[PDB]
Amino acid sequence: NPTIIRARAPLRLGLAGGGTDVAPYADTFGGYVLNATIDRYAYAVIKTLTIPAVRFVSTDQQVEKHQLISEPLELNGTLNLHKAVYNHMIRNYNHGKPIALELSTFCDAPAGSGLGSSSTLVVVMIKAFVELLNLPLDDYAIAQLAYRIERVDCGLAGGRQDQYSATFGGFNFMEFYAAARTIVNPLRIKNWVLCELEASLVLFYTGVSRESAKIIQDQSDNVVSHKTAAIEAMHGIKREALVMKEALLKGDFKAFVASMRLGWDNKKNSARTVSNAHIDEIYDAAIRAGAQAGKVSGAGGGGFMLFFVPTEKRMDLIRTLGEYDGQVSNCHFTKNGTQAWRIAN
Amino acid sequence: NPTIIRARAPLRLGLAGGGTDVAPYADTFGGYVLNATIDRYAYAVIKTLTIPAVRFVSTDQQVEKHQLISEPLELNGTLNLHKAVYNHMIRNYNHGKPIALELSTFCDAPAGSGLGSSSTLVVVMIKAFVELLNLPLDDYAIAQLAYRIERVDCGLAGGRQDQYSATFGGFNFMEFYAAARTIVNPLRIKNWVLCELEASLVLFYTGVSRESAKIIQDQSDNVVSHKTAAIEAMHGIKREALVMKEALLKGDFKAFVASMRLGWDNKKNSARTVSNAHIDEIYDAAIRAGAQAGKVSGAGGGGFMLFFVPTEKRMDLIRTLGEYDGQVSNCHFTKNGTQAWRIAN
Ligand SMILES: Nc1ncnc2c1ncn2[C@@H]1O[C@H](COP(=O)(O)OP(=O)(O)NP(=O)(O)O)[C@@H](O)[C@H]1O
Ligand SMILES: Nc1ncnc2c1ncn2[C@@H]1O[C@H](COP(=O)(O)OP(=O)(O)NP(=O)(O)O)[C@@H](O)[C@H]1O
Ligand SMILES: [Cl-]
Ligand SMILES: [Cl-]
Ligand SMILES: [Cl-]
Ligand SMILES: [Cl-]
Ligand SMILES: [Mg+2]
Ligand SMILES: [Mg+2]
Repeated sequence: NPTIIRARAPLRLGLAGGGTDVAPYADTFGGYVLNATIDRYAYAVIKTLTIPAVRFVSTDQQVEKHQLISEPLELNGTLNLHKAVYNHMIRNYNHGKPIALELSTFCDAPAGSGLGSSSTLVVVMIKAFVELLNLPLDDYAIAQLAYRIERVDCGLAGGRQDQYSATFGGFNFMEFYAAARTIVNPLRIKNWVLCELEASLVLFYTGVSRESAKIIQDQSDNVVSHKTAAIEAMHGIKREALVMKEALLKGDFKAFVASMRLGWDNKKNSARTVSNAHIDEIYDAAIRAGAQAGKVSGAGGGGFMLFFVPTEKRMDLIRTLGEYDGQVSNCHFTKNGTQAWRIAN
Repeated sequence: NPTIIRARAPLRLGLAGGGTDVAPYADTFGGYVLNATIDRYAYAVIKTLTIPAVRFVSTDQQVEKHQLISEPLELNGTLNLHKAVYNHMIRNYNHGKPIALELSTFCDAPAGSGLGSSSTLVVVMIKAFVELLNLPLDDYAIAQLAYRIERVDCGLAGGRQDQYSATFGGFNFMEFYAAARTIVNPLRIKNWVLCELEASLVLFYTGVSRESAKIIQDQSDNVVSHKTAAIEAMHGIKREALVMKEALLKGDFKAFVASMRLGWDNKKNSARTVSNAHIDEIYDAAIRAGAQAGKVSGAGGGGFMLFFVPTEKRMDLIRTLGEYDGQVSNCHFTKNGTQAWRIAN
C-alpha cells in the first residue's frame, strides 16, 4: 500500500516593499512588504517506498538516493533544502526513525524568475509532510519553519516575504520585526478593485536574474555599513509599500501608480544591479507605449517585470513588448494558500 | 457625469467534443462538448459620451465613429459584431433611441488562438450592456443572444460551445440539439481532481490558426454530403466527450487520457486541416518526452495545444517544448463566468 501525496503553493508577485525584508533592515527599522499570489505554482510530491531508501528529486531533475540509516542526512551542497526538510520532520515528528520515501519537487517558474520560487518550494515540501504525517501546523508555523530551514539550517541569505505568500495566499501586507517576528495582514480587497487591477496589469518575463544574491547582499551592506543615501532609498521603499496598501484598500488607482513609480525609483537606488540598461530599455519602451508604472517583481536584475497600463493602452503595450526579448502574459491573482491532496492511500 | 462600465469573460479550453457542435451535425445527431474556462479573459468597456456620437474600438485597435442617427448601423464588414450588439440593445431595450457611447474591446488571446476568443468577445459586449442598462438577462439568455448576434445577425458560421463557457464559467458538459436548443450541465468536479488535472496539464501556444473556418466548413460538409468515414469520426468525437465527462466525475485519469487519445485521432480524421506536419511533430516530441495524450484546443490547425503529462515527466515535457516554435504555460482553471464592474457612475 504505497502512499502518494501532492502539495502545491502559489508563487507571488512582489508589489511593494521588497528589500525592507532583508535581515539587517527588517531587524533595525522594521520592514513592510505588499505582495499577492498568482496562478503559477510550486509543487512537492511524496511517495512512500517499498524499499529501505530515501530519494530526492528536484525541479531541474537533480536526483539523490540514500540508504536508510538512523543519522541525519548531511547537507553536502546537493539538494540541501530537500534533505533539511526531511531531517527536520524525521527528528521532530517521527522520533528520529527514518521513513522510506521519495520527495520530489517541480515548479511553474525556475529560480531567478522573480516569483519567489525558492522559498515557495520549501513551503510546499513542508506542506507535503504536514499531509503525510497529519501535523497540526497552521500557516504561521509552516512559514516560520520554512524560514528556519532555508535561512538557518541551510544557511541561505534572503528575504522573509516569500514564505508567507506561499503559505497564506492572496494579497497580504507583511510587517517584519527583529527576532524573526512577522505579522501577516491579509487584505480583503474589493472584487471590483481586483478586476480593475488584473485588467490594468501586464507581466513581462525578461529571463532568469542572476543578481538576487548580490542585490540582497548590497541591501544588507547598506544598513551594516551606514550608506546614508542608500538607506534613505530603503526607507522610501518601506514608505511606498504602506501608501500602496492604503491605495488598494481605497480603490485609489492614481495613488497606486504614483507609489509604484516612487517605489521603483527607490528600489533601483537601493542596490546597483536591481536594474540595468536592458531592463531600463524595456521599462522606457513600456512607458512610451502607455504604461503608467512598472517594476521588477523580485529582488531585481531580471525575471518578471510588471506594468500598470490603462485599459485603453493595454493592447498597445502588449504589442510593444512583443518586440523585446521575453514573454508577455496577463496577471491573474489567486486567493488560496498552500494545499495538499492524496492520490494513493 | 460620464458612466464607465467594464466586463470580462473567461476564455476556454476545449477538452472534448469540439466539431459535434457544428450546425449540421448538432442538428442531426445531437452534439456534446466538454470544456472548461481558464485564467485568460476577453474584455469590453462602455463609456457614455458627452457628444452625439457612437464609437467602436476593437482588440486589434480598429476604430469606427458615427454620428448619432435614429436608424440601425449598417453591418458593412467593419466591426459588425460591435455594431450588431449595439443595434440589438438599442432596438430592444431603448425603444430605438440611440445612446452616445464608446464600446471598446480587448482580449488576452487573439482570434485563432483556440481559446474561443470571438464568441467570448460577443458575450462580454452583451454583458457590458446588461450592466449599463440593468437588463434581466440570465446566463442562458446572454449565451443564446450572443449566438443569435454572431451567427444570424452577422451571418458568421461557427460552433456553439464558446457562448456557454464565456457566460456560465467553470467546467461544463453541453448538449446541442436542433432549433438552437442547448442544455448546459455544470460539472462540480472534486477539488483533488481539479488540482491533479492542473498538475498534469501543459499548454503550448503554436501560433494563430488560420484553419478554423475551413475545418468548420469541412465538418459541416461531412454531414451534408454524407461522407461516411468522416461522419463516423465525428460520432467518435461525440462518444469520447461523454467518456471524458464521466472520467472527470469519477476521478479516473487513466480513462481521461485514453478518451483524449481517441478523441484526438477522431478529431484529425473529421477534417483534413485539424492537424498538419508541424503540429504532428510537436505532438510526437511531446509524447516521447512523456506526455500521455494531447490535442489542439479549438477547431484545429494551430493555436493552443494541451498535453496531459504525469507529474514525474512534467518538467521534461516543459523543457522539450522549449525547443519548438511556441510558448509554454501552465493551465489554471477559473470557476467564474462573465462579470461586470463600474468605474464611474
Ligand atoms: N549570498 C547568497 N549566497 C547563496 N545563495 C543565496 C545568497 N542570497 C540569496 N541566496 C539564495 O538563492 C536562491 C535563489 O533565489 P532567487 O534567485 O531570488 O530566486 P527566487 O527564489 O525565484 N526569488 P525572486 O526571484 O527574487 O523572487 C534563494 O534560495 C536565496 O535564498
Ligand atoms: N466560413 C467562414 N467565413 C467567415 N468567418 C467564419 C467562417 N467560419 C467561422 N468563421 C468565424 O471566424 C471567426 C474566428 O474564429 P477562430 O479562428 O475559430 O478563432 P476563435 O474565436 O479564437 N475560436 P477557436 O480559435 O477555434 O477556439 C469566428 O467569429 C468564426 O465564427
Ligand atoms: Cl519583491
Ligand atoms: Cl517589491
Ligand atoms: Cl474545441
Ligand atoms: Cl474539443
Ligand atoms: Mg522565482
Ligand atoms: Mg481564440
